[PDB]
Amino acid sequence: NASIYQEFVNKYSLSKTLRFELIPQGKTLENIKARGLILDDEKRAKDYKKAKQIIDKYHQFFIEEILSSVCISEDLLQNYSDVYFKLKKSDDDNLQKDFKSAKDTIKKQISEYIKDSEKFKNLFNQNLIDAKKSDLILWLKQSKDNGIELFKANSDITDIDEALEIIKSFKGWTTYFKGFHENRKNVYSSNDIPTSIIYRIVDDNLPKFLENKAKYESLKDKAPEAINYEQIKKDLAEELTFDIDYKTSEVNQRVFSLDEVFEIANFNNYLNQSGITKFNTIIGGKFVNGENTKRKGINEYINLYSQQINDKTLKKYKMSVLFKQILSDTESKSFVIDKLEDDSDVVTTMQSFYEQIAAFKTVEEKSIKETLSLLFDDLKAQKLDLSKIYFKNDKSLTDLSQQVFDDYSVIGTAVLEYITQKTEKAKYLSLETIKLALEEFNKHRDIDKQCRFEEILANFAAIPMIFDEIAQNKDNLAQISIKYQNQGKKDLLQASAEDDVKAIKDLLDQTNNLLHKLKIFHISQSEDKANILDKDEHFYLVFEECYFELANIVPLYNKIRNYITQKPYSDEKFKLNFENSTLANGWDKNKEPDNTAILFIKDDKYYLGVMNKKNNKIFDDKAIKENKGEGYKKIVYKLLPGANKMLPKVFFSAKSIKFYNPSEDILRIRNHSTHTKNGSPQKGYEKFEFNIEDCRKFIDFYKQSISKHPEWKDFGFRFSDTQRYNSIDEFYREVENQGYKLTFENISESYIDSVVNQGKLYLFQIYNKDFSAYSKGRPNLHTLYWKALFDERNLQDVVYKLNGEAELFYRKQSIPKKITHPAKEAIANKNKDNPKKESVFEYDLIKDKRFTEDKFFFHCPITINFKSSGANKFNDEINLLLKEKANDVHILSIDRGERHLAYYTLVDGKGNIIKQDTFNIIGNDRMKTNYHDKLAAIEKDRDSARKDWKKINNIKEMKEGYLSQVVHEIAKLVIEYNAIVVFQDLKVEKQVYQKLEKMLIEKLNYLVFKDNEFDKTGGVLRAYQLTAPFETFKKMGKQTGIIYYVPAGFTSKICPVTGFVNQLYPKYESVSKSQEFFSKFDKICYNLDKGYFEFSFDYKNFGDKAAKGKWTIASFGSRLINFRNDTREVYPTKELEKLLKDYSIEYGHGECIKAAICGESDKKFFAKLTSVLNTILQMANSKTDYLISPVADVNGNFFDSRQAPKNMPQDADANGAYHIGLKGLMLLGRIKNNQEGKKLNLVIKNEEYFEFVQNRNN
DNA sequence: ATAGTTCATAGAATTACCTTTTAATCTTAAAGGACTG
DNA sequence: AGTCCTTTATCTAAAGAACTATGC
Ligand SMILES: [Mg+2]
Ligand SMILES: [Mg+2]
Ligand SMILES: [Mg+2]
Repeated sequence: NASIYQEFVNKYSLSKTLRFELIPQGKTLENIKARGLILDDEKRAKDYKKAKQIIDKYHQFFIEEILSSVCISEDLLQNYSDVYFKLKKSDDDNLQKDFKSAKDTIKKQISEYIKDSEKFKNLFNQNLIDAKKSDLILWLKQSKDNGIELFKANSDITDIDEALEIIKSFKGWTTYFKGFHENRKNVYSSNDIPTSIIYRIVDDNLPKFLENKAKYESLKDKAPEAINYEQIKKDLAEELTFDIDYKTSEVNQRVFSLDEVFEIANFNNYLNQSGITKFNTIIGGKFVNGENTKRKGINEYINLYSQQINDKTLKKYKMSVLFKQILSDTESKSFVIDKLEDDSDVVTTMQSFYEQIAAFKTVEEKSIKETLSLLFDDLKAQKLDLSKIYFKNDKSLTDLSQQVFDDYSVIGTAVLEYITQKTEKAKYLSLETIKLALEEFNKHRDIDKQCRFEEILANFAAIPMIFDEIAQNKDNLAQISIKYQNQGKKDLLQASAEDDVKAIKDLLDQTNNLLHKLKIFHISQSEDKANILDKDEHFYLVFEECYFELANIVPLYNKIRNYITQKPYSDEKFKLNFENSTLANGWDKNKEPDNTAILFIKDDKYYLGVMNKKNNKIFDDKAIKENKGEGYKKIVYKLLPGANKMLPKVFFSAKSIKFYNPSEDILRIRNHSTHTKNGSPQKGYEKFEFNIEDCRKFIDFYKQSISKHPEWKDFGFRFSDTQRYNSIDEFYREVENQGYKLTFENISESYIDSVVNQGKLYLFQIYNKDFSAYSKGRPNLHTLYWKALFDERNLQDVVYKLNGEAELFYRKQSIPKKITHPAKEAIANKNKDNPKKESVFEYDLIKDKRFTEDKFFFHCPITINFKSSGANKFNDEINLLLKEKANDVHILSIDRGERHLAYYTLVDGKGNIIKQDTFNIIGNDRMKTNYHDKLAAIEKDRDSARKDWKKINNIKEMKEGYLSQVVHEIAKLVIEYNAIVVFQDLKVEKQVYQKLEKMLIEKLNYLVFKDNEFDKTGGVLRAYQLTAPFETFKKMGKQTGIIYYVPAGFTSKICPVTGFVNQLYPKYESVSKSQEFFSKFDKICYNLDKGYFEFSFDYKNFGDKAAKGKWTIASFGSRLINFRNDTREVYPTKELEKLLKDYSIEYGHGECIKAAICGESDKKFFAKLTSVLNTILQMANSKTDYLISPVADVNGNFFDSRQAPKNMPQDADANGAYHIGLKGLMLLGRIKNNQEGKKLNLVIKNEEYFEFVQNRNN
């Protein structure tokens, strides 16, 4: 009963962070509030955000200027380009080395250029914000003297002066920014990483540019007239203006030709965000206020011309936009709507609009309602001149048809063949041509099904009622406006306002719809002075006045939509520093005065004390010595981190180098770094080849120095024989493994009490619900990990290790405290499976109680498997174990279907189903829960409410919850049955399946069973590790640890015993084709003994080349068919008896029917016979559900899911999972025969799958 | 009867709101820089 | 010497109802 995974324990390390609540103890909270630390930290969090925004501005300016200045050699770009296109069609090593060379040369030029700048030197050091005496202060000051306002765009920072005060507010807090500076270093890093502007230029934007150039030349080749050069030279002249032509070095500013912008040297104009925006606008165009139609870009011209000549080939030439430059926060060249700030904007602007509509009067001094009703009544009457009023020939006309005639092309076809009874598309079509066209249309076609002009006119005559429909909603809207007219509330986007919001939208929607109905008449002012059409001038006068008034909808609709759908602003939590910028940076004893955070253990409870900055020596040696007592157990923490950095730093430092006294030999080894393979040499020195003797000499010097070190001796290092080391990193591993020690000092309760009472110490209990006195149940895994940190059994040989850089947070009360359930009153139980109908409690229950009050929080990082390195070649070790233990492994295959979120079959090595069940139901013996219904309801809620401007909440969390249950079920199955897990290779449902794969991988990184013993496999100290860390969905491939991924092909409709799958798919087309189809069968004969017909064939002989194999299918069994009279039960053998008797084909003696079948010439015969064959071939029969097989097995048995053995699929879903598991079986066999040193092949092909699945029982 | 299609479909842009995955840095004690005593 | 605040050291690795069509 021992798991085959028993040895897969303590395999590799990983980092985790545990989260707890901090409960202030004693007079701590009152002292905190007495010094105002919390509010100060809120202020500091906002000020910190602002400071990062200012520094970010400085970064942006620097990037812009330095990239403007950069000029890449045209020869470099040309070289890169030639190698880059040669790489297409050829993988030569010479080509990849040359490409690496060119790319790296360009990268080096840029990198060196920005590194040499004056402003880069001071970018990440303290001189930026707190000059010892700042470049930031200087730049801000110049920007003020130059009268240029940087912070105009954002609300939080008013002006430059405020930025000065904010920067100076961090006078002594530069270290507080170190992490941030790291992030900013990633912006300029010369390493190969996506966060670098060098990477963004060379890896991202250069290939995209060269691709756009290729597509452009090719576009001029295939479609020269596709793009209108004069037009883009006019519209985009602004974005086509460049200072320098890098091809000619000419420095004069002018608009460039598209030929010039795609000059390779002119790529030097697209480096920074300004050039990127220009280029991307040349591609995408822009909107301009005061222009009716948008200014077209290249891609628009390509699309339009491709649709003009009806050639989708041009699609391949659509150009890609350049990615943004990093950090750049820049304005768009296209028009940007203004924003409504709060609810008062919404209600007041809406009211203003609808009242402006109500009060407006035309030239004729009639209301818009009366005016439109008059115009459309006169139009219904035929009083107006139909030749002088026109519909826009665009989509609006189509929508008119579909609105009245239910078919969109009716009008367009009608005029189209009206002309027939080289015609280019007109912009407008007069109502005359319409009327005549659809009249002739009704004359040329069946009368009863026809479409009349009076229906159009009746639609336009019915339009005016929409105003009446709008009035009532307008007044109740007035009520809502009374509700929301408050100036700064901004709570209209709270979910609680849903109803209201919907109402608002409804109103707008109505009006919006109205506008579009009238849009068909409106004549946009797009300027073409060629032809002005003669029109009824009065009709269009009053109309265009009304429509111009109603067109104010679209800005209003956009502004309201953009405000309402915003994500609500919730304060969330902020970092508590307790006046210390290095608060939780490290737990080491020697760093206590600096980091001021200390851990205690009292009784079975844990505590975090934070020393007040003023008195940080509260716990120094003297104080622990004279306060030694039985109150609290203080943790003393010793760590030697980054040995590869720490040892040279300490031993070769200017301070102590004389003390450690390294020989000139060791100095040499260090200078040329001969002790390392790829280590960094000392600056100014040349890296020299690795020498094992130098390595071991350096290791000996390290041992001597450690034993000479005043402090580090205390670690009690036990080092391997230095001759055993083949590389310095094995020594460093032993150093870091043993350089971590946790011991405790006992401190009197009276001293702790006095030092908290004095406000010198801030004491918190580290708490989660498992530390309550009432908690009798299994604790959270994170509670077990936390406790394991300080456990003796862990301290003797450390697996759980405490990390520095913890953080503390404060979360304000988010929700008003509401007592949902008063005490002593019975509460209805939600689970219908619950034996207990209701429950009563002695105490109150408050919904979301934790959010009803302010709270303190502790995020503590830890390292698991501290003494193991990271995962390396994990799949190979898994596969070794599985090959060794192949006899015992089960296959747990998981499929997804319409009926189940996840369905699984457990199978053995022989193909027998041990277990088959659904993951829909999760529960104990007492209760159970079905998540399928709940998930369905979620998916409905999304799509429905999405059109209500209603907030969707926590659907992904609701899915991941369920999944978090099923990963536990799977883990249990896997350990219990020595199983590997097999998934199908891989819209929303699919995403749930993928999320299950990812969360299962992560679960199996570190697998602890709560009931297992602390020191035994599966327990806290010995956790199964059955997968490596998740990387990315693409990188899952075919195997992640004990999880494998197989193609899903042909797992649905296939016989479990014979592996038969229907590839015939016969359809009736003609008598000739039917005779040809039935002639190709080998033998169609009747079995007297068995009592059914038999069709024997070879898939080779039929149309599709892919199919193969000999088969004999039988008419045996029942079948189910659905039809519009419900479903009925058909017996194809009897049906065939009827058909053959009707045509006097004699099957009674068991003769062969093929020739007879092919001899008939009647359509009904072959139609019905092909139908019978089709129903026979139908394995999946669903009542309006079971699986059946037309192929007999060795025993002459036909598989029937309705009555089937335990080890066979009992339904179709289980059949799909079962075949997933059969592909898993193939994988197991390959794993079993895999040889050492040879790569394992996990790709399954349909041929291999069909051969295996057909021959396993045959 | 009955036997099949549609409730319009789709492309190229721009703006806005919302959402997601993915990829980087760190999860440190102690030397150094200044200054004070 | 004592302190506070900042900078430093640098390995390993590889659907369902309605409409359309007569094919029943
Ligand atoms: Mg430049
Ligand atoms: Mg529990
Ligand atoms: Mg809940």
